[PDB]
Amino acid sequence: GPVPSRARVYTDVNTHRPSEYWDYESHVVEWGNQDDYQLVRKLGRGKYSEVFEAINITNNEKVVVKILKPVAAAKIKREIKILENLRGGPNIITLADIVKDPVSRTPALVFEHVNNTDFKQLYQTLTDYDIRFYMYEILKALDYCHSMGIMHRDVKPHNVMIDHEHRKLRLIDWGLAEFYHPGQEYNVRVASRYFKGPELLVDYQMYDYSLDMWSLGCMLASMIFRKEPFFHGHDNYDQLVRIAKVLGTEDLYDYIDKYNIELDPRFNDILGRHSRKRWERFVHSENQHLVSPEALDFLDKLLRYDHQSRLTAREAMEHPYFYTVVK
Ligand SMILES: CO/N=C1/NC(=O)C(Cc2ccc3ncccc3c2)=[SH]1
Repeated sequence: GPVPSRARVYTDVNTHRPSEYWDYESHVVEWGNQDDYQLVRKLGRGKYSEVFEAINITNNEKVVVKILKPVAAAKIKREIKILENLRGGPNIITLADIVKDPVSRTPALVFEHVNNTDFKQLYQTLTDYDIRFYMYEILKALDYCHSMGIMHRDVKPHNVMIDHEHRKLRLIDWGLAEFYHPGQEYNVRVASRYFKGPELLVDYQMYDYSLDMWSLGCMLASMIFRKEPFFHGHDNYDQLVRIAKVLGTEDLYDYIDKYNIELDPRFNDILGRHSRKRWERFVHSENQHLVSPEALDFLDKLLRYDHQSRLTAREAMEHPYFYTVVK
């Protein structure tokens, strides 16, 4: 069957920790007071939660209240434990409180409010310097969570709140996040279609932090080439075909060979044969200002089929693409 794989960094971070750190099921929640928060307006709804803008009446500060639905069940404890483990980390959303919602009867997470500018309006209007600056800020969050033994598993533009006026960024929505344990097989039904790594698309379960680096690569490609999204699949199968039209089929078949993966036979009639395209094929008069040799070299090292071959978050922070960003 498939050959096993391990992360090449932060491999055994959880194994050395007391079970209290990663055994989220045994965690005991410290409940705050629901009366401290007044709901102001509904912001949105996910498949597992409802999100509201609210006011913390004990300091008149704006907050966000995420009311979890029952569908989460046992997974609610995992999100709370991850948020508490990561609290204070660079560019990680701050969990301010956990209260019991009176109406729902399920847990409500209270977060610091970020005055965000919508990604459809924003991440496609940034200058070359701002793409580099915000990417560097997202990498600080990813290196922190990976160093803490956690994979986000849902990196995408909707999950990055940016206050552009204040040049501040937060990585949010830790509801799919998981603790990395070497040798563990994980669910491949994570991340959003356009940001799913090839390991998810070929049903390889022993993935790691490097999944977040593929998703980050997809975001970078969309910003530098001004294409939303970069890999525009119609479903999870066509998603892999879209990737193969760019990266080629030979390196895809080499990846499947290396990990001894059984590729779903439905790919035999749709993948075709493709060669890797040079990154300059995606450059045009509208996006040429955002493209440099350093941006293309960086993107090339994130968008690799072999998850073990992608840059780690710390290696990405060392890349020349970021030499122009004030540190
Ligand atoms: C389906 O989105 N579920 C979420 N998960 C989070 O962690 C959120 C956190 C968050 C944190 C700060 C915000 N600030 C303003 C608007 C939305 C904000 C959202 S929303």
